[PDB]
Amino acid sequence: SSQLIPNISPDSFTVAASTGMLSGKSHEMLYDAETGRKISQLDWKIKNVAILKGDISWDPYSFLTLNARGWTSLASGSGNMDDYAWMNENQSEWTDHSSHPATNVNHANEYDLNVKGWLLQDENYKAGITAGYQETRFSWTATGGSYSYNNGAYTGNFPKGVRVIGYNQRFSMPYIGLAGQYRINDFELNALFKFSDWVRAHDNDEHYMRDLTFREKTSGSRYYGTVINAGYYVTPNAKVFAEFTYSKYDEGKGGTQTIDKNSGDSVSIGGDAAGISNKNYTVTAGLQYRFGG
Repeated sequence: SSQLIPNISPDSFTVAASTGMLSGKSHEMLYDAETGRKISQLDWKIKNVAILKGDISWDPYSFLTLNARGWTSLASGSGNMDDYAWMNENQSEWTDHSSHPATNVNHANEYDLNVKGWLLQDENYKAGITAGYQETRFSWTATGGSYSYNNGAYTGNFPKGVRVIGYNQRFSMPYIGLAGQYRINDFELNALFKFSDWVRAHDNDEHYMRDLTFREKTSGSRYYGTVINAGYYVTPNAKVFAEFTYSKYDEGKGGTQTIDKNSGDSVSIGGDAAGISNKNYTVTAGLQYRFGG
């Protein structure tokens, strides 16, 4: 018993990089605006895609840390997609449902510009607030799969590997939050709780078999998330850590634009005929190095 303490100083620059698993689930909604009734819902799962996060952290002052983090899809990954439509106004049970297990998660990425304000600090604890800006992007392509239309009056399979629906989402937002830190010998744990009432969501939908594109753009959606990690200082300058991330983007609502691909001609439809939501977690492991010159 006689351990190894982190070697931190003011004006430090820190760099950390981790890698692991990205998972989550998005929704693509179509409503009747007048009645708020759901005429469609697309469910784009995400199944362990391999990611790579990276952290960069100048703490100019001891009570102040600037931060630029982000992660990216390492390559096309494993997804899924299900497509429901409630076509009979007089029926709770949806009438249409296609399924596309062969859904590719083309790519995924996020960046996060964050500042941390420490209001209280001693040698093992820290508490403060954070403010920042995030943007997050997802891309899928559902291919093949099967379908039932008209409550199964036309069951069947799609052509293996043919582009069916393409879909991408973007969630941009300013955020604020509470931050805590706990050290002790060669251990450091970081918890963070984040929130926003000012999410801006966009999505794009190509139905290639209908030759139609769709534009959904949302403002004022709500969001909440957490970042927690635990690490050990293997040296005074190096911390091996594991890290969990969660992000919930609440359904924002707005209008839909429809472009007819083979005419160009476009048509816009009215408020809350569309929804855009998502749900994240990342499990990630790596190493942090602190320089501080």
